[PDB]
Amino acid sequence: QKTLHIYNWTEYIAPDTVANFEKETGIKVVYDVFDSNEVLEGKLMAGSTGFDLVVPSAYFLERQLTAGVFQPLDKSKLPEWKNLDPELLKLVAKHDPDNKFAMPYMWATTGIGYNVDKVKAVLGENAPVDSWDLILKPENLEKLKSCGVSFLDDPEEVFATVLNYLGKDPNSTKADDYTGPATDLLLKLRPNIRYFHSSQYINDLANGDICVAIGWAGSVWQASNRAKEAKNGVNVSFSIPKEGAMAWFDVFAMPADAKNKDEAYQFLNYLLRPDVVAHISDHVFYANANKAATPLVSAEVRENPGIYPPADVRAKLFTQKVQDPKIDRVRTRAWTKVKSG
Ligand SMILES: [Cl-]
Repeated sequence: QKTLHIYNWTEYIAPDTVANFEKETGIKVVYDVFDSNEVLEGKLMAGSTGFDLVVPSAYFLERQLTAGVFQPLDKSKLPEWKNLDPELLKLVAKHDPDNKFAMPYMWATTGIGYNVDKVKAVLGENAPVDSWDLILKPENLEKLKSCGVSFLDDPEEVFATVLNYLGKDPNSTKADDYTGPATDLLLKLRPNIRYFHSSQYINDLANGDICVAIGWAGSVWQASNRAKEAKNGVNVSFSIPKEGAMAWFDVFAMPADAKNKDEAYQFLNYLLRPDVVAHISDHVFYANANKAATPLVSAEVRENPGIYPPADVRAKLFTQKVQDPKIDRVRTRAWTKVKSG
């Protein structure tokens, strides 16, 4: 019997991807899901996970290439590797030099999801939906409070977004940037924020319970699609603001103790087939990292500049850099202070 154990995010594959793979290969796939990066990182560090393929962020990969948690990918077993977009390979390479350990899977940004009609009713037809001003100017958030404002419960992404908005290095290494101006702004915004949570805003956007949220692009586009299918009239959109936004990349990686490597390479090369990953993007509303696949993606998705942004927008995106542990503890303490009154 041939088997393959995969650990991926929830709602990060097409409903029939695994079934199609099993039919084509005769491999028994055990597909498990996690809903938070803390759960994944915890298992990876403990080792002996029993997984042949896992889906970490590229950022986490850099923090583990010296630890040897993953093994290098044999490109000779991945003949369709050439389909991957070289620009995205370069960005991932900043965490995984020479792309030795990770295969780029999907990527997106952290921007603003919003209810089109409610924002325009509160702030006017000319509401600054193309700017972080929509959600980071206190005067605007005070008006939007009643219709619901949510932020991610992710200090790393939120502080980097605030720092960039203030004109500072989004990956600032100065502790006082976090405890001072970044915290000062967040505390001015806090009384207008309904909650900090990294998933509840999907359904709340789709149902009309919140009007503006900091969120992951594909999660917001999923909310927009859920609202359409519900025929409730809720019109959700997403913005990569003009001041820039954090871009991030989820990748497939192979733990060093993977027990079914041959099956894992079959699955990776399966994902490299243009129609396979294009079909996933069609369902999850995330851009994949496969350049050959882009023309096969549904027009509604590939033509959406909030999913596949053009060159001018991509040049405004920043990626997360690793920090010294002191800065990590500073961000955690400051985040608790922001959230607690
Ligand atoms: Cl990343």
